[PDB]
Amino acid sequence: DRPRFSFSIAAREGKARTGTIEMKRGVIRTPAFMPVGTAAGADIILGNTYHLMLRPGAERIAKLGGLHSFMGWDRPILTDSGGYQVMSLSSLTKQSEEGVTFKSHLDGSRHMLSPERSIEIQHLLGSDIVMAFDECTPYPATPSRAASSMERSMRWAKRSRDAFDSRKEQAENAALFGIQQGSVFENLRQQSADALAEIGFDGYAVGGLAVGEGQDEMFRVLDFSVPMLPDDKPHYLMGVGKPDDIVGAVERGIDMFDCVLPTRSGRNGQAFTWDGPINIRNARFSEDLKPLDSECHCAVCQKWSRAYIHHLIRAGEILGAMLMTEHNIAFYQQLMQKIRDSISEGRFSQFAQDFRARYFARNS
Amino acid sequence: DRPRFSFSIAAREGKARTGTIEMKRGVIRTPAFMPVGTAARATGADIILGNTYHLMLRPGAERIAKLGGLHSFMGWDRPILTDSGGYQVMSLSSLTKQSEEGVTFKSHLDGSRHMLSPERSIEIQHLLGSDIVMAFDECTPYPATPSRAASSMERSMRWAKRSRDAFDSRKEQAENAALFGIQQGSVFENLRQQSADALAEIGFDGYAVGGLAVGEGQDEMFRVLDFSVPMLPDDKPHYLMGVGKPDDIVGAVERGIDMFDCVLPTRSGRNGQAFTWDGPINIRNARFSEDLKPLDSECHCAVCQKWSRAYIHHLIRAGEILGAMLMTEHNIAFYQQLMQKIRDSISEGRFSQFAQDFRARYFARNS
Ligand SMILES: CNc1nc2c(CC[C@H]3O[C@H](OC)[C@H](OC)[C@@H](OC)[C@@H]3OC)c3nc(N)[nH]c(=O)c3cc2[nH]1
Ligand SMILES: CNc1nc2c(CC[C@H]3O[C@H](OC)[C@H](OC)[C@@H](OC)[C@@H]3OC)c3nc(N)[nH]c(=O)c3cc2[nH]1
Ligand SMILES: [Zn+2]
Ligand SMILES: [Zn+2]
Repeated sequence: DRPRFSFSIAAREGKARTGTIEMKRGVIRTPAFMPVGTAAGADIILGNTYHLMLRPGAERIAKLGGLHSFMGWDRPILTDSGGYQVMSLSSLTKQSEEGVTFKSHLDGSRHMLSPERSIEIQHLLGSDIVMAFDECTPYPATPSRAASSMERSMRWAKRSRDAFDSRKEQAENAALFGIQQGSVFENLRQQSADALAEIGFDGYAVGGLAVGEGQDEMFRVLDFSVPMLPDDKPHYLMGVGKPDDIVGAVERGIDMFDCVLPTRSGRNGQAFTWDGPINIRNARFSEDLKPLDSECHCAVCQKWSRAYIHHLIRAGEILGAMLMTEHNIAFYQQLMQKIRDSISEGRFSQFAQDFRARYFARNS
Repeated sequence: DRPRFSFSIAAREGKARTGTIEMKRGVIRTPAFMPVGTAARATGADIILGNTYHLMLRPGAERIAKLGGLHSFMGWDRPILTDSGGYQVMSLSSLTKQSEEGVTFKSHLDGSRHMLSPERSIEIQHLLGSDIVMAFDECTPYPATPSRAASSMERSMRWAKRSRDAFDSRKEQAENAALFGIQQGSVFENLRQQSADALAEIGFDGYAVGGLAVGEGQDEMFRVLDFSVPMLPDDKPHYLMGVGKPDDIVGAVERGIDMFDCVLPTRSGRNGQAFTWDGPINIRNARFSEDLKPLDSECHCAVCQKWSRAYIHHLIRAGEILGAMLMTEHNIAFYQQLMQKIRDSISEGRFSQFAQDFRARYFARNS
């Protein structure tokens, strides 16, 4: 009944788009924020493949029914390829054209990542959207280093395509995304996009960003990089990001987002609100009887005041960071919905202006 | 078959004791460290703990009861101890209305309101299916004037009697669980003696030393334990709430403590601190980026058989939450290994030597 992977765009404004990705396990409304999944509202959740590879192991995840039964989640699941850990854990890796081997453990165990093995692991995880095994080029990088890195990733992208297509069950029920690299350099971005389009992918991710370059540099790279990708295919900005990062990226053609800030902020005493992020540990909140956000519809905001959460956190009650995290996750979905609504109305440019004016005034 | 609650002392050295607490759900080897339980062997604990105040608010004591109590909630058939809320009475006092009846918390944005009292606290701990129940007390804030410490301790002692009666009013709880009284009095010796006498007049299966590990410092805490622990019944377990660092545990055992709890193993593991026999290490230090050794060369835990300092250092630097999970899993296991070496050394008559050796190696910091 449902298609394997059908991306439809229902409304546009400037470079921004809103629409749906239809898959066998459900519909993904775009622009989308995709939260990190955990072991047992968003349309799709994510699995940290490298993490699951080590704990409890991809084969064990497979034997217990894949990530859908592992996370109690019957809707789509996207998995990364490991290309980010290829960089972020590079000091523990031996890297070559064949792939990436990690340092042997104290028990003899050894893990390796390659275009073939990464697609095999993501298949074992039962993921619905598979990412090519790439390398997230570190920042900053010389044009020479960015070029060799991107070019290797593109050869890895072709191997990921073949490895995905070599498995009948995976090729007929999942989808494959290519990942554009090239650091901040326009000619290399164009090379990667062309190389990805020559191979063919269901969706196209903009990789190698949100690695310390700053929002101004990131927006500048998206300005020329997103229009290099196929316009009739989803655009996924990996690792992004702050709410204002999300809004500006949507302005530049991104349909899919992921990042760990909702949980990382909630564990560090930071809550996202329509008036900007607040540091709940600040003394101004010690007697603030308002919820974290006066408009938020999440469960936390219907029950918990800033004062209560501020004292929970000051008192060492871990429940306080859990409520902050639960609010931040829900706030992110509320942001994406308002984005989708405003594009559908033809008022996205006005929403982005109003969002920024209120988010940066910080009248919390 | 098994008794409700039987504490046996198998060996002693100075004020230190090792032995067993026997309960219907299993044996607790003492001195014991009791880790925080969550929702579902040399590193294994005999009893785990429930944050009653947390569970009261999420998901609720009644809901925990309907799903089979904390034993099925945490997938744990061995004993479970629950706190009473007396610490949150202090730590969240700015959100409370306190009176002789009990402690009422600030109403929520949904109309909901939570209150704690000696009667309701024992009722909640019963609903949680707890095996060891703590009296509803008040952990007196530090510092405190002698006047404030006195009114606080005396209120807690009246609450302790109400906790006893409320515990005894429920036949199933009274026949299958155990009740601990909590000594207060801040750092003041005369008040500690009043609290002990008052608790022993009432009668409890075990006696906790409350109101410590609240910022007084190890030197002050040891000074209070010097006179406070011998005020308690010698043939009953002694539980030091909130303690603590490994060197706090060793010194407390030297002064007669049989039971410990604290969140430092998880709090340290989430902040990049691992406990080792050479003292704590900050895994984030660059010295560990290529350190091929495990966190600790002697540790028998699962992490130390597989994971090097170098790998965990880079996991944490790379933002991989798995790094903090391994640090945490090692810290929890090291804690049980410390308690075992403590129990072994008392049984051998060598605890005083172990304590000297432990401190010499732990503080030299030759990691
Ligand atoms: C922060 N800036 C950021 N993160 C990039 C991730 C990783 C995304 C990944 O980020 C965490 O893993 C580490 C998340 O795990 C907690 C994953 O969610 C499960 C998430 O995978 C979708 C990239 N992944 C690949 N394969 N390639 C990239 O170029 C790339 C760029 C990123 N920038
Ligand atoms: C840090 N110094 C510390 N913690 C004291 C706790 C609470 C222990 C409690 O500490 C966390 O709750 C807050 C733990 O939850 C995460 C509880 O374990 C589940 C644990 O309950 C046994 C005390 N509790 C009572 N009832 N009375 C006390 O006098 C007392 C003294 C403490 N000192
Ligand atoms: Zn909220
Ligand atoms: Zn270990």
